Amino acid sequence: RKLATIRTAGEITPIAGAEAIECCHVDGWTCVIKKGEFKQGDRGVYFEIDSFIKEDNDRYPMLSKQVIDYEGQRGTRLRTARLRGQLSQGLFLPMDRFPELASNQVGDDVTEILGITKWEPPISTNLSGEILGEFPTFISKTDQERVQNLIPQIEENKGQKFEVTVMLDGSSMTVYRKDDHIGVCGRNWELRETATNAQWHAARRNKMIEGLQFLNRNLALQGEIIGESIQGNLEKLKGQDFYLFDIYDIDKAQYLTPIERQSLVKQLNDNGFTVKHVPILDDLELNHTAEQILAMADGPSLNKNVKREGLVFKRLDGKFSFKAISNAYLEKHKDR
Ligand SMILES: Nc1ncnc2c1ncn2[C@@H]1O[C@H](COP(=O)(O)O)[C@@H](O)[C@H]1O
Ligand SMILES: [Mn+2]
Repeated sequence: RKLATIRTAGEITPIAGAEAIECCHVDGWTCVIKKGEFKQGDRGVYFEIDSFIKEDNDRYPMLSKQVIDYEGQRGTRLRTARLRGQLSQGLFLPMDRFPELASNQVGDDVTEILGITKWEPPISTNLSGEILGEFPTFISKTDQERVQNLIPQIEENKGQKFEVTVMLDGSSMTVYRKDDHIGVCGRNWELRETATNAQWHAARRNKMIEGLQFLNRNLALQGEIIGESIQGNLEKLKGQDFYLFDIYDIDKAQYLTPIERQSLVKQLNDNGFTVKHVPILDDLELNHTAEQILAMADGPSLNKNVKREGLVFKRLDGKFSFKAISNAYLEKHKDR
């Protein structure tokens, strides 16, 4: 959701050597615009990277040349770009190119009204199993808002403390117990156990079904399956494996705090259910701009010889979380 939102032109700074364009700051994003398209304070529809914008030469002539066939529809995937050393992310169009939003307000999500959908990398061949049912409605999914979209929330949380973990580039995976049922899920579906299903294999490998059966509580262990043939196997692992990053308390419909999650992992491991965790870095006391957070995102991954996709920050009360994706990672890996 909110691929296209009405946002406010922030600081507008010139681009040396290029006089037809200039650099516009939209929340935490930097977005290249045609010169004089906006002034600071102007409103416009901002389209985030990963938006897919169906072909339309009169509304989106600036995307005419990057049109591709994507799930049977012709349009443009909005990706990170660096053109003359200037980072550029997203599309920012003045409001008067959208006469049907004339009465909308700043901050409105105009995604459906504009027909924007989301581009996604092809999901891994062996992570597409047999579906057993919907993703359980009593378990939260694992979406993380971007630090770029959280400027006022980054300031209100000044002084709060955050668990910092490495963001692993795999697939979201959930293993849960609710009363007399234990299932294994992908990002969007609960799956059937088969000999080839990867999620089920990684859950049997670390005995985490037996772990939830030992703990006797309604919990969802949420983590990332990574490894061979999963999103290009950044970490160069052999085989595939699950790395926990969250535990959802189903009965209380809230996530466990980081210390609760580490205590629960401790008791699992200690009882012979060794479930690995995404790498944990130093707790961070928040006193930063989004630019500063974004600058932290680059670094070593689980495999400390590769550059990580980014970092995830989870407040110590478990009630506020976000991710910061490394823009170097986005400029190196075009399928992200
Ligand atoms: N350390 C982490 N904490 C939270 N989520 C993570 C972590 N590492 C990887 N992820 C994945 O990153 C996703 C965040 O959104 P996305 O940018 O759509 O991949 C989550 O849904 C998880 O699948
Ligand atoms: Mn991901």
